[PDB]
Amino acid sequence: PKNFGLDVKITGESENDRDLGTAPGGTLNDIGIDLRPWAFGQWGDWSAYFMGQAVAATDTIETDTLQSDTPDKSYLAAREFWVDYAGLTAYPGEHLRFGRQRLREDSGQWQDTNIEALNWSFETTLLNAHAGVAQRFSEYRTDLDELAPEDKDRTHVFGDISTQWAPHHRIGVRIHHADDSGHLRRPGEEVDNLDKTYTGQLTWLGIEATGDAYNYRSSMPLNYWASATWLTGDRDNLTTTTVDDRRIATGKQSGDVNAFGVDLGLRWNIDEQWKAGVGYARGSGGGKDGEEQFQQTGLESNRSNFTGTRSRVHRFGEAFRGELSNLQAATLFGSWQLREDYDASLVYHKFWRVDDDSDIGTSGINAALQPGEKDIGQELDLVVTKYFKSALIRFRGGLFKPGDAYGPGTDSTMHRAFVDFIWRF
Ligand SMILES: CCCCCCC/C=C/CCCCCC(=O)OC[C@@H](O)CO
Ligand SMILES: CCCCCCC/C=C\CCCCCC(=O)OC[C@@H](O)CO
Ligand SMILES: CCCCCCC/C=C\CCCCCC(=O)OC[C@@H](O)CO
Ligand SMILES: CCCCCCC/C=C\CCCCCC(=O)OC[C@@H](O)CO
Ligand SMILES: CCCCCCC/C=C\CCCCCC(=O)OC[C@H](O)CO
Ligand SMILES: CCCCCCCCCCCC[N+](C)(C)[O-]
Ligand SMILES: CCCCCCCCCCCC[N+](C)(C)[O-]
Ligand SMILES: CCCCCCCCCCCC[N+](C)(C)[O-]
Ligand SMILES: CCCCCCCCCCCC[N+](C)(C)[O-]
Ligand SMILES: CCCCCCCCCCCC[N+](C)(C)[O-]
Ligand SMILES: [Ca+2]
Repeated sequence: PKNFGLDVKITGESENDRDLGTAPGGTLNDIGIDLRPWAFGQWGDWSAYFMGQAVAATDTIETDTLQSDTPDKSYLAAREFWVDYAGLTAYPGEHLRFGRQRLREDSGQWQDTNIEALNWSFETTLLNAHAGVAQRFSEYRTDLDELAPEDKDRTHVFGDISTQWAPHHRIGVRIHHADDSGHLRRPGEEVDNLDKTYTGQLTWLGIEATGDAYNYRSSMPLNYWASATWLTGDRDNLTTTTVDDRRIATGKQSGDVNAFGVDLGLRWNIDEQWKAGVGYARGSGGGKDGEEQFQQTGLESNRSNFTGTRSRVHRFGEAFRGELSNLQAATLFGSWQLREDYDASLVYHKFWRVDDDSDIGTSGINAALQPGEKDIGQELDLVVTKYFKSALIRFRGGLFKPGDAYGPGTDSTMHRAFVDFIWRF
């Protein structure tokens, strides 16, 4: 029985320009402290949990590798607050959770965030199923009084069902729906940064096959992941006049969304220390008003253990932070690990634009794209970790080289590096 605990973290973030010299800001070389006290109790079928956050930094630096963690120098936050009930069935892996909680999916491409949700979890040796509802109402932070433009009035409903057909081999289907209840800006009106750009309903229907894809300790000399997703729905996009400094609303446009996302990967377990492999991912692009343009839920971190280590790496570069939106990416990787002691991960990515006249999903780059050019760029990552006997010291960095899609006047190279010192009580 463990009731209280505290997580002390010391983050060192260094990021360079983001907009690659096209706008003011995006540069960081700052240090910060993160104290996360957590409470927990359990009474029969019931259990309750709370986690707070206290952050004091030299600037607005990132303190965790989550979607809710993508403002003033210091802030207090209500990280997690939930009540759980495991008395619905006689199943040990079955439980219903209500409140702000972490929604986790192993690929991190669907859900990996702390959000207000009612999530029903069912886990057995043979079958795993999860069904829930989620919506953002507040950031529960002292420095933020307004939600993200995309999170405001966005209601989610998700379902997972997967079976272990062969030992270490899982096949499953996934469903997600995001409904936008928002209000768009009127022609003469002003459109802000925290102001909405789109409305409409989007349904995701995916199929995923795994053979110890995110399991660092496997008997199998080869590991794989294969995921195919079909995005269907409609959208109400606010057109703008970006040329004027204020960027006024003007009109809007409608278009049905019919897109598709694919993600393949192969890992080679050379021995119990050395691992390597290839990855490929494509998010459909083009069509009128982004008709064939794929997009993700908005609850994704795109972080996983695809490299074959305890450490979680960003699937589409730590610096570029790729999203499967009009994006095609080739991936090479290599990892090393000693005992429960150390681990390293070296990853290389080459990015492409599916449609040369439309935008790409980038969670780390804020630069305009050159029309008619598909070469986004190439990235190299390094994740190094030492574990303490229970903290860890970790370097997590990416080095992005902007290609032909980012015209002259943009930086030759950009980075995003982190040094994290955690100590859990
Ligand atoms: C273009 C689509 C063609 C449809 C065929 C799909 C075939 C996909 C194969 C994926 C790699 C092989 C997986 C092998 C595997 O799961 O091991 C079976 C083993 O565990 C049984 O004991
Ligand atoms: C939307 C639901 C939110 C629920 C709030 C989360 C609950 C807050 C803290 C979790 C720890 C349980 C606190 C209850 C308590 O103090 O009972 C005493 C007992 O735990 C002694 O250890
Ligand atoms: C006791 C366990 C609670 C589960 C209750 C069952 C909830 C109903 C359906 C579960 C499917 C997952 C939800 C996803 C969904 O249906 O939305 C997609 C739908 O809008 C397609 O247009
Ligand atoms: C063997 C190479 C492994 C790759 C290491 C990845 C580390 C990523 C970024 C390092 C940040 C420190 C700045 C280093 C530097 O001087 O880069 C110059 C220029 O590219 C700035 O973006
Ligand atoms: C910015 C700090 C983040 C980096 C973590 C520090 C890890 C340092 C070196 C990793 C390379 C592995 C060498 C250590 C090793 O395995 O041999 C020594 C002993 O076996 C363990 O003490
Ligand atoms: C390699 C990644 C490590 C990031 C580097 C962190 C440097 C600490 C910056 C503190 C100095 C900033 N200042 C002047 C505002 O205090
Ligand atoms: C060197 C700083 C001391 C480390 C302690 C970190 C906790 C900082 C709490 C900040 C909360 C204040 N705030 C933002 C609500 O006004
Ligand atoms: C360490 C946890 C401390 C408790 C939670 C503090 C967060 C309060 C959120 C309300 C902040 C007020 N505001 C400015 C957003 O309106
Ligand atoms: C990518 C390989 C495709 C394999 C398809 C799965 C066939 C296994 C037969 C289903 C039986 C499932 N089970 C274990 C619940 O009985
Ligand atoms: C990034 C490319 C993928 C790495 C491929 C892994 C290399 C295969 C292992 C060759 C080792 C030879 N051996 C021991 C089997 O004889
Ligand atoms: Ca800049």
